[PDB]
Amino acid sequence: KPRKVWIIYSADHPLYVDVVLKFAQFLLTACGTEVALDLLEEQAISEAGVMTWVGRQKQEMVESNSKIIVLCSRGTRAKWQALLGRGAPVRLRCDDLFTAAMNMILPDFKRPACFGTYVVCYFSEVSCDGDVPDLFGAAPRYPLMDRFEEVYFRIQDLEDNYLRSPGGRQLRAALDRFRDWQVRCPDWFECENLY
Repeated sequence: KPRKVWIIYSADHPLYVDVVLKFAQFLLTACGTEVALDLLEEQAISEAGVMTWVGRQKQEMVESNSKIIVLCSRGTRAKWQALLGRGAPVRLRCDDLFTAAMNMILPDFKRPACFGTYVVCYFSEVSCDGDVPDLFGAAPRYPLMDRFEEVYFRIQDLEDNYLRSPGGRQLRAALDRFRDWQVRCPDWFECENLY
């Protein structure tokens, strides 16, 4: 049985969604890791609840000793602030499973035994440390891809080089493309936010 993983993220813009999908594919084609990703299960999410689906993903990871990757970004920051009632609610065009997933995993962060399940990341090219919700507090943060090595170790239970691995250049092209856009359109996030 290959390593399985659940990716949690905020769908901030079609370009960042593509970054996320390319990462998922990199994990599969470069690391032989199976990924639970909401993009890939729209039907299941449709029929079962969104809460039912999120609850089902977490359950499968924890009981199989598999990791939950938290991908942090501009949207995870804003959605967390909203959850805290210290920022307006967010209504993103691409949406909200990140908020649902945050509700689901929340209690785990008063449980030290549960921290090793979570792998807290953000892509340094398009996102920043300040994007990580303080819910994760003292959990290690991995700037990707600078520190993907460490994330790999955790996914594998152990103890720009990825560009030559299958799917690495595609992920990097996706990163570059979103980055250039944030430069071209600095208010990209605010444009994604409806009402």
